[PDB]
Amino acid sequence: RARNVRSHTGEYAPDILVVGSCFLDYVGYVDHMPQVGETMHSVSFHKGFGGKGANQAVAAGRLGAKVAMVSMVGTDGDGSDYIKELERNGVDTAYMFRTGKSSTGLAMILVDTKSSNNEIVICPNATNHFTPELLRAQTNNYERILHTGLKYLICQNEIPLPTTLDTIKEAHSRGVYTVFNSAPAPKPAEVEQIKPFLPYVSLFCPNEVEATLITGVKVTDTESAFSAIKALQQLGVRDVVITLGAAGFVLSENGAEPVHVTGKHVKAVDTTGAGDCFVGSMVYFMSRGRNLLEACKRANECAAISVTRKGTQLSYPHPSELPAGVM
Amino acid sequence: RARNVRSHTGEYAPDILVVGSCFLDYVGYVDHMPQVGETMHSVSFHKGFGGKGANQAVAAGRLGAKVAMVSMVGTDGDGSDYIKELERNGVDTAYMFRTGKSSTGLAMILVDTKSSNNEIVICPNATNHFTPELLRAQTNNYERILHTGLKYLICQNEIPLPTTLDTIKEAHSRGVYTVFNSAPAPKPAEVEQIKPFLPYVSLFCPNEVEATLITGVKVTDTESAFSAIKALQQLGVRDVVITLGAAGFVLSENGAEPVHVTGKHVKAVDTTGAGDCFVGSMVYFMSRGRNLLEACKRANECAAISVTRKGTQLSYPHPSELPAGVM
Ligand SMILES: Nc1ncnc2c1ncn2[C@@H]1O[C@H](COP(=O)(O)OP(=O)(O)CP(=O)(O)O)[C@@H](O)[C@H]1O
Ligand SMILES: Nc1ncnc2c1ncn2[C@@H]1O[C@H](COP(=O)(O)OP(=O)(O)CP(=O)(O)O)[C@@H](O)[C@H]1O
Ligand SMILES: [Cl-]
Ligand SMILES: [Cl-]
Ligand SMILES: [Cl-]
Ligand SMILES: [Cl-]
Ligand SMILES: [Cl-]
Ligand SMILES: [Cl-]
Ligand SMILES: [Cl-]
Ligand code: NA
Ligand code: NA
Ligand code: NA
Ligand code: NA
Ligand code: NA
Ligand code: NA
Repeated sequence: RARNVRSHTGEYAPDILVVGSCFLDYVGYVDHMPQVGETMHSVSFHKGFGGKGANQAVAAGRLGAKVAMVSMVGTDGDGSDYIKELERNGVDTAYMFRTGKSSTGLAMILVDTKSSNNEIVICPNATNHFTPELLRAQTNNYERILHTGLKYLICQNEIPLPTTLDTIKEAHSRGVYTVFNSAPAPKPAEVEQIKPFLPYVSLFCPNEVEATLITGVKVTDTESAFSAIKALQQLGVRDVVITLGAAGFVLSENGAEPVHVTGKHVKAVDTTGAGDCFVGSMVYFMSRGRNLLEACKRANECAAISVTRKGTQLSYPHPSELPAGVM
Repeated sequence: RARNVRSHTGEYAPDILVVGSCFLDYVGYVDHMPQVGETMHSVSFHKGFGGKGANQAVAAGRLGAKVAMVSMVGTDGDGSDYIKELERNGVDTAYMFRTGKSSTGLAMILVDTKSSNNEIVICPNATNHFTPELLRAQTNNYERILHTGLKYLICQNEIPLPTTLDTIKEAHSRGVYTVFNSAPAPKPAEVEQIKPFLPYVSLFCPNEVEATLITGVKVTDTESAFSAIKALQQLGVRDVVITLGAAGFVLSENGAEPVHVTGKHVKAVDTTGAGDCFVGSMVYFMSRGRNLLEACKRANECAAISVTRKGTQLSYPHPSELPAGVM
């Protein structure tokens, strides 16, 4: 067994539960993108640990969060590598499910360094089998993973949507603070199904695009983002945060006047996974007892630091690396 | 340890040694090839076990060969998966090397079923570090892997060329029968380095293109294949076999009059890895004491069965599938 084991006495039960995606990133660096029919060699290759779910759990885990990952991987070596990597990043793996019928989810990523361009084929694989019915069957209808002591749920939109919406509803009904990062951007049919579950979303935390698609409010800047915030309170979301890249974020705690905090000024070398860093860091700081604005201010600093280095999860800070006054 | 362990006496020492490549094949099925900058999902995914070295060892292992794979893979789960798969296909893994500094070799393969076009990026990864110096350091200057019992070495051209050439020379100097399948096709500077090593090759087994590049004879058919055989005997190769796809193969055993045997008449579904199947089968049948012609007739039948099914190693025959008199 690679995975963690629960106690009979609930003594390692987490503060934060992440129900979402784990994907291996197969990154081939190419002199050119291949044309139809082409066989070519990479110049280099890098194996990474991705999926927005795992990225968020690892951002929190790296700052010391009592965080557990709930997901589906293979019985393959990739799954075993992911389970150990989560543990080395401070994430509990007791509720990582494994199937012998599917490979671990992965992204096949080609990077042209010269052109900086990317081609990506997502192969969710085992992730496609991470259904509400399997989740229920393995957790006694959510009782094994939604203990009384559970403070936060984080979901994204990189597993089957019904698993995301049913988990958010069940966690909200038990008084868990539910965080939903609607990434990648929901398609029109996904928006129709999300909208009725927004009353169960304690914190909705999209980027500009994702806010635009859910609200119909075109978000390009602060003023429009404040409109999108009001629209999401109307759809029944208690707390709203919208990230704005280098422009930082806007938020509203329980319908109080919006706030803009701008981005940190930093030399951005590689922004990959910055948003996942922001979300996981934000929830970590709220679990330590920070209010939403104090949490998001520090999450903004953590994400700024991540964009100064390559590596997605490898660019997420540990507490010893942070400048004084972040932790 | 997933890998086999050699015994103090060497009671499980192999008849056939394969020194070559192990690549995982990561196959993403797509509705269209990705354009520069595109992120898409696959319609389907398949993980296969490839690399010409491993393909040739597994063709032999599936028929019951006492074969051992010498290669480099990662300490990653993909390396552990390959080592187990080799064992399940009757290949000894005691001299599989593992590096913590590189991933397991792999091919990232995109297949558009509709257009039936491919895009392939080959990531040799750990294979690029499988050097003569590393091999000598790990095997006491080849003593550990070239024991007196050893009858056959098979090499290809899918690992650093100096590793392939030095292994052939050392094996042939010990009275091992050396088999060299110069695939993939040698580049002009690789042809120049190979030619002085041909006197140390017992059996050169190219396809038409490879025979063309090595000899300067334009090989397109039986007649020109026969010319290429003479040119190879002049460069000091003892036994030559040239495979001709659907037109079967030509050979000469040690300067004797060359022989043409045509292709089996079969419904070709997927020819992928047929050549590897032919080469591995051929050497198994010679280890059973068939002469070159008898071994190649049986290999031709094995490769013909393989072209009737998809899946590369999954299409290689077991002994129950072979007509009477082949085994
Ligand atoms: N150039 C930059 N400078 C400072 N902070 C940045 C930044 N880019 C991103 N951030 C920080 O990261 C947070 C999320 O930004 P964004 O949503 O662009 O991430 P992302 O993960 O979508 C980038 P990518 O599209 O490459 O994956 C921002 O709210 C901000 O805190
Ligand atoms: N269409 C066909 N019909 C019958 N036998 C065939 C065949 N194609 C290949 N073979 C068998 O396989 C041997 C090697 O064929 P070839 O060298 O084309 O395989 P290959 O692995 O290079 C095909 P691919 O280019 O798809 O990887 C032949 O000598 C023959 O025994
Ligand atoms: Cl496990
Ligand atoms: Cl990583
Ligand atoms: Cl799969
Ligand atoms: Cl790190
Ligand atoms: Cl091992
Ligand atoms: Cl396979
Ligand atoms: Cl590598
Ligand atoms: Na920790
Ligand atoms: Na932790
Ligand atoms: Na980064
Ligand atoms: Na066997
Ligand atoms: Na065997
Ligand atoms: Na086949």
